[PDB]
Amino acid sequence: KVFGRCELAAAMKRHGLDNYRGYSLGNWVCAAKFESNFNTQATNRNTDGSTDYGILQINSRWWCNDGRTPGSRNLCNIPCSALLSSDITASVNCAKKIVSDGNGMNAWVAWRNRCKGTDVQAWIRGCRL
Repeated sequence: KVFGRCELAAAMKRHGLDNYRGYSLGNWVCAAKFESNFNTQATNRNTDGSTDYGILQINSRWWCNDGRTPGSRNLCNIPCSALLSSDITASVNCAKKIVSDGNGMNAWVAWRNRCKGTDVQAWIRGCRL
């Protein structure tokens, strides 16, 4: 599913991401934009042989099982394919664990390099929230 911007903002808010660990909703929407272009089906291989999955490009090195990332953990206890669903529940629940783990949203390279320190509120401007 390719979410609309406000559509995703509303789903993220419903699942409890607005100000989760102090990150305003626009941070999450911005992160999704530059990680996946709001496409739940996005997948991207990493050089280390892990793969990033879904709207927030969650990495199989630590967070989900894809059966082809040796030595990896599955800290969200899910198949990586669950992160590709039109229903973002699994992605959001896993993202909550990730962002709680000490480095916050710096976990997400696209957030650090494209969202952090910018006017992230622009990503929810106009949305009925």
